[PDB]
Amino acid sequence: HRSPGVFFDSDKGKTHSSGKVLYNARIIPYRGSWLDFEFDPKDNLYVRID
DNA sequence: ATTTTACTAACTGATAGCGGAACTTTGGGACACCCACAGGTTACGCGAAAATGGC
Repeated sequence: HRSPGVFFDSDKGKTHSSGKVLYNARIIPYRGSWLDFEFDPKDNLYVRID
């Protein structure tokens, strides 16, 4: 399985019309909710809980 | 004279009905005081079409 912790990933420039490689960080625990920090194609940082 | 058969009456079993008591079944009640919930979740991805938002 995927180890608990924090993982930094990217969409590899395959979501938005241009390249604009979008970066995200996911905190995944053993038990509990998930935390997501993502960049939008406007260079703003957004948070998602679960 | 004897043997086979048709007729009849009695026995017996099935069955519908009833009695009645036990058994299952339904509805009501309980007066210290108690006063807003979960409840797991998700590492999908893609294309369309439908609903929102921007000025």
